[PDB]
Amino acid sequence: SSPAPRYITDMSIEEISREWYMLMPRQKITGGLMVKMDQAIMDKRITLKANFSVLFDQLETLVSLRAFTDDGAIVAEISPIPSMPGHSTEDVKNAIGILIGGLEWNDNSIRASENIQRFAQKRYMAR
Amino acid sequence: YITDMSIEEISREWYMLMPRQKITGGLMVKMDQAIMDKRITLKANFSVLFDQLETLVSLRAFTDDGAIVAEISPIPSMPGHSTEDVKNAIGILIGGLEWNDNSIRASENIQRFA
Amino acid sequence: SSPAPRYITDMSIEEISREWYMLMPRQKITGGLMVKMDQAIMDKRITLKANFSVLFDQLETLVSLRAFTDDGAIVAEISPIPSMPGHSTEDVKNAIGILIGGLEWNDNSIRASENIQRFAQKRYMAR
Amino acid sequence: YITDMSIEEISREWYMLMPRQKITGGLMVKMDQAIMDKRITLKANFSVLFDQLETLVSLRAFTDDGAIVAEISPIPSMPGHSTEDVKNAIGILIGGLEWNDNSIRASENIQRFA
Repeated sequence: SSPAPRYITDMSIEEISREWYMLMPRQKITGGLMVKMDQAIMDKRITLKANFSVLFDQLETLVSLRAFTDDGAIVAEISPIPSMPGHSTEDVKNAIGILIGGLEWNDNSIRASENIQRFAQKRYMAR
Repeated sequence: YITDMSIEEISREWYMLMPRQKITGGLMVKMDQAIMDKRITLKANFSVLFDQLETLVSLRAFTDDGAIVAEISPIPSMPGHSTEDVKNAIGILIGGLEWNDNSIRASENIQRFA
Repeated sequence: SSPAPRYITDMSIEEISREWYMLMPRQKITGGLMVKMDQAIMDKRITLKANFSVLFDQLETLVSLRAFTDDGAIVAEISPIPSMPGHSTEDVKNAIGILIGGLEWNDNSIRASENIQRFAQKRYMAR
Repeated sequence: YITDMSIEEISREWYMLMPRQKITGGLMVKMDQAIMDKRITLKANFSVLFDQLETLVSLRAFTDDGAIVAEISPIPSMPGHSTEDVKNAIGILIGGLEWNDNSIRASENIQRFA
């Protein structure tokens, strides 16, 4: 196999480029990565999808991991902080851990894409 | 009759994480106390008698991405209300929302008729 | 009567000087006045007390108005913003209005001292 | 046996405006999701077996003014737990609280034995 960076995608160029929004914006920095999530989302199934480069079967550089509800809306993202030095593997694992932990606080159920697996009361209806 | 909102928008079910309500005259004001630091846009559907809001059917408060975070509407089983109730309810909602550092803008129709 | 400033008090020097705290801090500025309140307080009776100067039966300058729960804890305050020009009567009336409105959002019941009258689900028990 | 908390502190009833819970092993983690931007101090009462936390009775999270905003404690009807459950519950609580921009400090006893 080649030891050089190879680009892996879960997301199309629309999905990774999409402007998305948080009803209740929260964020956490870990190393060179920024984690953002919408604290309003609850009781949903959430799918993690990522675009990233690998070296030999292992994620090296994350471009973006985004969290999707079944309707295809984006509710969270892990992305590099531009002013920081490139992130470590520890940063990625930590970032995914806190994203999952954050989302499960609200009884969301998380699943990760195959690429990720391989290479890396609460509300009241008005009336 | 003025319609800032589509049928889908006024009919949409919506939820509050921290539900709070105030009643004024025949109007109920519901707002999600959990919402903070958002630009909020007020849109309303209501009748106009000559040149002033007469009967309010619904005023809903929207984030830039279209999430509903509050509503003023008649109490279903006791809907009778006045233009005064409406003015009061709006002041109440705007004050509630601004306490959580949200910024409010009203539709052109609301500014004009209310 | 004298037309010159006269000092009226609802609060002792301990009460007006007390450092106090907000579990959920909120604030609103109106003119030359700052209004702070603890958004966590609910379903309580709240008493407004103020120290201020009057000219002839009318409040002129507010030093501090503080909101007290029956146990004597402070849960809100209206006070002058030091960097601003002295506030107007309109500011005081507006500040009291938003304090009361803010507190009643949480089903608190407000009463005001005699001096003020004269001169001026929601939570779940763990388990 | 270590006691960061007094009898009053551990026995105090407390409430959440936005209640959230996670269970890990025999431990329940409850936290008020509405609390933000606070310095939070963790205090715990627990047994020590030689030189490590053995059994957790209660860990509670306090604001500077002594308000309780979260708790780790055994599920009353199924309290059996391990030192591992405790380490997990603490990571969970700290993460939950930090998501809302709270800053965490742990008692000297917690740092030492946990």
